[PDB]
Amino acid sequence: CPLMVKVLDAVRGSPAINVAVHVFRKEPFASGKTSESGELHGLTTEEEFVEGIYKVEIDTKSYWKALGISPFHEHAEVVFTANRYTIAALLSPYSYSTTAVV
Amino acid sequence: CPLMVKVLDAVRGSPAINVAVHVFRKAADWEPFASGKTSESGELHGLTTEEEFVEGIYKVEIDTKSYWKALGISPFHEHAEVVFTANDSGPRRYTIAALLSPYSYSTTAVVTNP
Amino acid sequence: CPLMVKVLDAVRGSPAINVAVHVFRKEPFASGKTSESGELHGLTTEEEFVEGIYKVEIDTKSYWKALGISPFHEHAEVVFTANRYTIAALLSPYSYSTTAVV
Amino acid sequence: CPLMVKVLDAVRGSPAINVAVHVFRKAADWEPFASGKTSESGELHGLTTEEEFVEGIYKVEIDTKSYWKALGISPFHEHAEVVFTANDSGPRRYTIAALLSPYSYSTTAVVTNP
Ligand SMILES: Cc1n[nH]c(C)c1-c1cccc2cccnc12
Ligand SMILES: Cc1n[nH]c(C)c1-c1cccc2cccnc12
Ligand SMILES: [Ca+2]
Ligand SMILES: [Ca+2]
Ligand SMILES: [Ca+2]
Ligand SMILES: [Ca+2]
Ligand SMILES: [Ca+2]
Ligand SMILES: [Ca+2]
Repeated sequence: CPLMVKVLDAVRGSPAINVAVHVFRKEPFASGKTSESGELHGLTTEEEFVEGIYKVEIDTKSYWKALGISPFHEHAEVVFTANRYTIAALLSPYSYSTTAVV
Repeated sequence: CPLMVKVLDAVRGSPAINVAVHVFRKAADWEPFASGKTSESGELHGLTTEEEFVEGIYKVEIDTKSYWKALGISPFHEHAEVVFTANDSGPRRYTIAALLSPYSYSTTAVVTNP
Repeated sequence: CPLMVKVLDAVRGSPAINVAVHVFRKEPFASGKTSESGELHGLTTEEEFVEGIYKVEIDTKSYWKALGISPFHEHAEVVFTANRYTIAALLSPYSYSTTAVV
Repeated sequence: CPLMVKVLDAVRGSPAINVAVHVFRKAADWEPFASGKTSESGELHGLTTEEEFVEGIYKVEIDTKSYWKALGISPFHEHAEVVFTANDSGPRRYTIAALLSPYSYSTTAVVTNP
């Protein structure tokens, strides 16, 4: 619904599957794992998702480790003010980029 | 210098000048560690020293919100926040590079064995 | 079908709508404009899209100009060997990133 | 130096060392212009001179394919290819920064008025 996360792997050129994503609000707010498409839907509802400051934390360290690759970061963490959001994240072992589509 | 940060601005085509950078450390058991502002080349040298930079989990937070607001631009992110374990197999030098846009950032690390 | 392009704007946090995308093969091969979602489907067919070397050129200069913003690049150009492809591009006035999902 | 290129490797956490960079120029009417390889810091200074770097449309191509293949990694892109108009309102200095991964790259420009 109102909040979606999508994660891609820049080394293998694939979606990042079964990655843990935790969302906090300024406080745990929503969480899940990415699908076979790298996407995570169903995180929250329009009633629950009010304006405020949110942190999306993607567990990139566990992802790389599962592949046998040593990663730099503990996570990709993404902190923004909410005022239809997709958080996109593009992962490499020593880098990440992230954007918001609103 | 064991921890350097370099920040560029994708909207202006320039270094990101005078952007605040805060570093925190999480101990084996989330403490302020060091902070500074980027120079006219967008670089921040002198945050810390070999003697102070111990093993741990470090968070580097770049104050993107203040930077964009001071330029008259609408920032999405509160800050850009790079979290990594440092020095776990021995002392290393770390450069944290960040490229900023109002609704996106990218960051990478360069790690060298002194 | 086999080739899709998606374009996002990192300054406004929106899809990049009505952007011209030209695809070449090593020679014009396919082209179109992005939709309201920043997406361009229907570029080619599975019969047409053989293994080879392709260039996706996104007309980022015309996009920024339409918004009243002076851009650095003439285009975002993306050259790869084909051997289900999404080319994703994330645009700012002086920067772009691009990835492939295969 | 009016045209500098800096390249980092997102897989290894290092500069991208000894990567070939070719520059071409399109005239008012797609000519080789200059070329070099990145240093041990991932930087390429000395591509050109004030006197040679005229107005025009320039293409900087970074040979990502050779670089990844030499490291035993599967590259998607043939090369990373930055195309821009230069010097149109007067001489400027340009830094082209690129961050490489096997299936992705990002690039930005820093533009300064000497
Ligand atoms: C976040 C990001 N960085 N560089 C690029 C390219 C992207 C990107 C662009 C377009 C669609 C996407 C979907 C998921 C993940 N990332 C993306
Ligand atoms: C972190 C990052 N994302 N996309 C690119 C391009 C860079 C980059 C590459 C090379 C040198 C740099 C120096 C400072 C900041 N960023 C960079
Ligand atoms: Ca909940
Ligand atoms: Ca200063
Ligand atoms: Ca240790
Ligand atoms: Ca065709
Ligand atoms: Ca050298
Ligand atoms: Ca002119």
